[PDB]
Amino acid sequence: SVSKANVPKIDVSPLFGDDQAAKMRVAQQIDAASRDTGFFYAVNHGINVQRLSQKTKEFHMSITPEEKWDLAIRAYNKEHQDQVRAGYYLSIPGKKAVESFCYLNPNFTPDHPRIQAKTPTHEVNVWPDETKHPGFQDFAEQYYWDVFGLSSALLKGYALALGKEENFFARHFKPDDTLASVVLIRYPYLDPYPEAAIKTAADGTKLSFEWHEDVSLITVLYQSNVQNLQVETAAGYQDIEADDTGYLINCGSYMAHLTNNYYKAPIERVKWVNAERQSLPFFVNLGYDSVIDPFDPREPNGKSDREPLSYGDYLQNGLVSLINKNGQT
Ligand SMILES: CC(C)[C@@H](NC(=O)[C@H](CS)NC(=O)CCC[C@H](N)C(=O)O)C(=O)O
Ligand SMILES: [Fe+3]
Repeated sequence: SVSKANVPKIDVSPLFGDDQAAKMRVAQQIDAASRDTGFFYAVNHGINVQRLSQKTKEFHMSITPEEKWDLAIRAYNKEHQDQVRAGYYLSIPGKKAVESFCYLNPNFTPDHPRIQAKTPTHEVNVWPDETKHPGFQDFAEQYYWDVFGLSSALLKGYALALGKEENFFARHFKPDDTLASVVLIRYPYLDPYPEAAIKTAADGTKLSFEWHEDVSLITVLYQSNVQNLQVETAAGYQDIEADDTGYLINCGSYMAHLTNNYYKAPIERVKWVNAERQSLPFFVNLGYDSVIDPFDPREPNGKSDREPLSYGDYLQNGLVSLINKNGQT
């Protein structure tokens, strides 16, 4: 038997406004979900997710094997040593079904001082030819800023939920330095579906991606309408319902660190489903040198002995460890 996770739908629209009491009522709902299963759906978010899905499908379904090699990250193309994060993540027919395209802050250009300094985790995005993919780069860059704006509002809700002023997290989430990423993931329908691309969990469930905590402050995720995600609870994994009209939100392990685990990073995994679908996360990452002072809302004085952790170090280590543990995607 597999039970179903409680995933409340939260109208986040007050977080864009100036009704402070309405924002507190949003924050209470975020607090409740964050202390329960860890997930909620953000509704009335203001983003056109139909267009996001349409433009993403047009890209996934028209890009050619030649273009994938040309955009491939270093794990698939030794010529591209500077591409550890941004670029194309190839499928391997017969072995690996998933493929994806990841891009970073569009403000990371050769002029940017973090690029000049060669700081880890900063890279200049790579893009297909405009004539072969008309409008794609423009769509993808505008989406980055659209979901950045939603994420900033959500971070105001999380700050208020934890008893802080609304800019406690958002003040570190800035267009000039954010390490946030978008990933456009295609999970294909395949007939036959190669068993080599299916993992078996300890509890017997067939999986496409194994258990993990997210490497993020929060994760802001759109998926098409195919149920696949599960969250771990003490009584076992529970199914998270799909909703292709909203964004599924959860905290990452940076949030758990800084709240002394008061808002835990939920453990999630991806069930194997033989269905064509999209998984489009935005990982809300701060700047390379961002440090939030840990606290513990459970204590009257909010005191935590946890050491402040620089976001860049957290991200570099977390992305490597996730590849080591759950495979190169
Ligand atoms: C569960 C979804 C969010 C999605 N999983 C994922 O995106 C998984 C687990 S959160 N995330 C990752 O592998 C980290 C990608 C980091 C990215 N290349 C970057 O440089 O910033 C999936 O559908 O598999
Ligand atoms: Fe995850």
